[PDB]
Amino acid sequence: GLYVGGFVDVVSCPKLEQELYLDPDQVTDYLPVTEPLPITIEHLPETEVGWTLGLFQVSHGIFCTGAITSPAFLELASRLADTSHVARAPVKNLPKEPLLEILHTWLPGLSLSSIHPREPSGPVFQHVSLCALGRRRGTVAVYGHDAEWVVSRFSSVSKSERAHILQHVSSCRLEDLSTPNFVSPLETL
Amino acid sequence: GLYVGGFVDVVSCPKLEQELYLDPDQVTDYLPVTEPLPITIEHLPETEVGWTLGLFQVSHGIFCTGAITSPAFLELASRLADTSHVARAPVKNLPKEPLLEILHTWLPGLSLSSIHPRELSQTPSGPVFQHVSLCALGRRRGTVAVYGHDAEWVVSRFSSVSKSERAHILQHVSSCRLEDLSTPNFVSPL
Ligand SMILES: O=C(O)c1ccc(NC(=O)c2cccc(CC3CCCCC3)n2)c(Cc2ccccc2)c1
Ligand SMILES: O=C(O)c1ccc(NC(=O)c2cccc(CC3CCCCC3)n2)c(Cc2ccccc2)c1
Ligand SMILES: O=C(O)c1ccc(NC(=O)c2cccc(CC3CCCCC3)n2)c(Cc2ccccc2)c1
Repeated sequence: GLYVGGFVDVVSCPKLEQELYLDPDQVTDYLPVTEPLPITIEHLPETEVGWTLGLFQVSHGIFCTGAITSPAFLELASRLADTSHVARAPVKNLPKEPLLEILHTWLPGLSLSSIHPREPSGPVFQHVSLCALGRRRGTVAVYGHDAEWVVSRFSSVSKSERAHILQHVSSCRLEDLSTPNFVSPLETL
Repeated sequence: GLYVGGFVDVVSCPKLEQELYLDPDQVTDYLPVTEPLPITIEHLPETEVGWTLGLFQVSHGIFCTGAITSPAFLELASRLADTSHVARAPVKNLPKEPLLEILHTWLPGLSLSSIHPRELSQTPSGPVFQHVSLCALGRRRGTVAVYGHDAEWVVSRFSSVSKSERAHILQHVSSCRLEDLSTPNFVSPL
């Protein structure tokens, strides 16, 4: 599996309107989230590729760490990263070993799905999506083979927030995570 | 009104464990096919977006011309060509006719589904071919599909197709009225 990490934008789905982007301080009463959330592609359930490990209140927002564990997703992503002229076209410029950069390129964002502000049961949070159709602010998704390397790609996480996050991630045995229910996005039509 | 044209790869059990790419000489004797076969995406039934209008043996391979007719698909692809940064990212900037370019880029492969060579050396019982798929992945032999509003323009993009073969192919293409064909089964996710 892979690790993913980054700040998230917090998004709710209205009836009528398309997308509502919350201020993260609107949901910080509900952090830390240590219960695993499904990680999906672009809010398509049926595309679970893994599981969050922790979301934490850090400096200006909400930092997520996750594991990407779906073998069908990983195999499909690797095939595309290696062989698809189209997946490869927008990257200047590719190592070989291109998977981590192809993921970062096409799934650059993390969206934390939350119930609307107006609410008071149900969980607050539903899933985290790797997002391509989202905003170019608020979130940058970094994919890597260990969590230390991932958390290293960020400048605004303090020494103690970093230690806190890694300690927590070190306690998660990946093989204890349940199978994600994944089908290709194209199979959902 | 979209035409698609290209050389195909021929595949049996596509995207399944028993998948095998066939040399085009192996199915030579079952061409031409002018009956329409469904055109789907990535061998997914329920993604029919049009109908083939001929599969021909030519000098340099098996040439397929098709019509993309699904109004849901065409309307969705056109909208996305005009509005989706994702759809546009891997295409040259500011193309005229973004639909054509987006298709030509994202669905470059034409894959002709075949029965297994097992059944081919002993006179097949039923249809040798099932469908043609527009493919994102797995083009080998197998040129980049051209999409256009005009069938002559489409075929004439391949200099590997001679003038005579072009006439032969187009003879059956304009021989088809695009609207006596059934509506393909594609439904828009949007
Ligand atoms: O079901 C299939 O056979 C199939 C084949 C190709 C593609 N993608 C493409 O042709 C394609 C081309 C360029 C860029 C991308 C998206 C990313 C590339 C690989 C890392 C994860 C997503 N997909 C997809 C969609 C898809 C698969 C995986 C993640 C998201 C979407 C599905
Ligand atoms: O709403 C959804 O759940 C969804 C999921 C996946 C994809 N595409 C893909 O994963 C994908 C991957 C490789 C190639 C394509 C073909 C698309 C054709 C039209 C412009 C965009 C490229 N789609 C699409 C776009 C789409 C799919 C099929 C026909 C039209 C539009 C929609
Ligand atoms: O509602 C819209 O305005 C809109 C804009 C763009 C796209 N996708 C595309 O333009 C598009 C083009 C090619 C391939 C894909 C699928 C991949 C999804 C995730 C990685 C990158 C591409 N989508 C979609 C379809 C969609 C696809 C996937 C998940 C949800 C919705 C809808």
